[PDB]
Amino acid sequence: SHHHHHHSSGLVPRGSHMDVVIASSGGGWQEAQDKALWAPAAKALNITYTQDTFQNWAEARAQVESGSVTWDIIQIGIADEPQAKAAGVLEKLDPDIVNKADFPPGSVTDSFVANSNYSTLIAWNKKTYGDNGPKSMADFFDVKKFPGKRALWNQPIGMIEAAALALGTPRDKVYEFLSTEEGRKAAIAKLTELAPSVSVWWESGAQAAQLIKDGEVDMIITWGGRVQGAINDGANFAYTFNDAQLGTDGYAIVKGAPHRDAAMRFLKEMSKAEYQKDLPNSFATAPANMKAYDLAKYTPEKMATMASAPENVAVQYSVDPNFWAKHAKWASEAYDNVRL
Repeated sequence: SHHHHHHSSGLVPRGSHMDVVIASSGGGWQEAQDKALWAPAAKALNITYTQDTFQNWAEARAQVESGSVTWDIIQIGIADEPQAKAAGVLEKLDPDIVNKADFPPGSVTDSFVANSNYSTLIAWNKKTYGDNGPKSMADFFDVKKFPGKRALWNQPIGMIEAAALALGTPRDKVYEFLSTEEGRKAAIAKLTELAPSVSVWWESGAQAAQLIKDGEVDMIITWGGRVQGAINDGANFAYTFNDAQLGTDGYAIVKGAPHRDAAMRFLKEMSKAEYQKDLPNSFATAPANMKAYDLAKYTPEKMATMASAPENVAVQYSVDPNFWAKHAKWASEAYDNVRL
């Protein structure tokens, strides 16, 4: 070349050239994955690993584009999977890595294995409705049957789909309905028709949870763990997984990973039921491997709270990250107009 590829850090590298590099968001989530999945799976395989942190998948794209791939396994969201797969950032995983049958629909791809699941669900104020709150997207969108203050996300994901389900669309045909210009317009028109009754467009889960606590909303579509966290904090709220959107977090191996073969062994191992079952012990999440439930032995009351539980998976629809990859531009500006 015509420039330095490396610079003299008078430091002796701490790890080994056999250490698989695994990265996530840092903090408690990374400590939780490490204690539950990474450290036990590594001890089992008799391999070694090092931890790194990152805030966006685009950082891995930069490594691939530059030819400086230092990470092996990256912890991303299913939302980022179509974009990263199309950009040549992710390595295609081995066929037998996992059995899709052990995981909810759309949570496993040729370049992505899920580690956890969450839900965007309907919650309501018991002070307003008691036990008789909205128990579907149709009920949530009915200002005649259920009058009151609605709170929606300021982002369109899960919201346009809620409008489509409200229009009578079956859970399994949500993205078939939204595949046409006619269906997309109908869904936005439904949001507009409800817009006057929407008192708040919440920005973050921390804000959403504080609103549930303070009794400022009559009903809301937010993340389950925020609603459940606030019921535990003392909020007089109730909720349902009926018509909720099942979301996914997981792992991918970076294209040109220095320890590609070892990272593959490590990913196959940490996805096992025996490691997955310990993930909710330290963090408010649901394991993606449902075989983990044979191992957890939770109470019926505990089970009803889990996003990935068979009883709750059956009443949900999985997010289509490919739909959102294709229509993210239209959706944003169409939804922005509804809020304003």
